[PDB]
Amino acid sequence: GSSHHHHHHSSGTLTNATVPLQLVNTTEPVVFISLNGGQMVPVLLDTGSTGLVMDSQFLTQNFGPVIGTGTAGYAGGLTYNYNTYSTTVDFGNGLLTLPTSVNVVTSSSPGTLGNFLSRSGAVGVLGIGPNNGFPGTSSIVTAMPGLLNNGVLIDESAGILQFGPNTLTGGITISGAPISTVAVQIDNGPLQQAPVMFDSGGINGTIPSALASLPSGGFVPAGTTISVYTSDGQTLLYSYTTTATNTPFVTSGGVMNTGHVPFAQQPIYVSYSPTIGTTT
Ligand SMILES: [Zn+2]
Repeated sequence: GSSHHHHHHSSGTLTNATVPLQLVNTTEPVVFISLNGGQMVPVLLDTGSTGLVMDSQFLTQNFGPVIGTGTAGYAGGLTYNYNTYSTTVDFGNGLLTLPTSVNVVTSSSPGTLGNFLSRSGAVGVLGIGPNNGFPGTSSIVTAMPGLLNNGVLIDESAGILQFGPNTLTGGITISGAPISTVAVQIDNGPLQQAPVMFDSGGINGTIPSALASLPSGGFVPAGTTISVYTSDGQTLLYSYTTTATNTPFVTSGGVMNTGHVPFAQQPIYVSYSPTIGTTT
């Protein structure tokens, strides 16, 4: 499923409601939440995963009894054990969820989840990816009241997250899963059908060797134009030109990861309607 292909490559009666979204170190979208009425804490907005996972420091917090236990991986870089709890999540202005499943890391390697998230300074991952047909695992947004649960508009350059039905027309909409089939074009080459993950935590992104016609293990050369269209090739989702400090890493296999680029460019709506698609 999506989580198997999710990698963060390091280069180094309300219908709607908005909250601040802080961009940290250009690429990291951070929002603040309170768990069970606790202190506001930063979490990383990650469209590439589904699930709220908190650093082990949260074991000191009162989330009630452990309701479940497990082991998982995050973003291809951290292996961890976790406890599951049922607790409320508040985004402020009493925008409060029903109690819902929240995981807390009990041990991890290499290092802690907070250390792994050091680029953002976040202490948890707010995985808001849609996850159709996997009823066990859902974005915490689905536990918001009334129409607030329909989806979230992420607008990094405006500094905002808006819960509820989309209030903008066209734009990019993520639905079904964080991976969808689109068409990808490098420079003025052919449009190629490809699975792509729109991953707001993916930094400067990755592109597979076969798709890019480049050897794996280094970055795409600066001055390379990348354009991503709907699968039919008729509508441009986004385009940019790589730079020496903003360029995807070339992987052997796997799927292309957009990283922050499309989010920095455009408001992107994540829909939780039953339905992986991306439309423009
Ligand atoms: Zn991610």
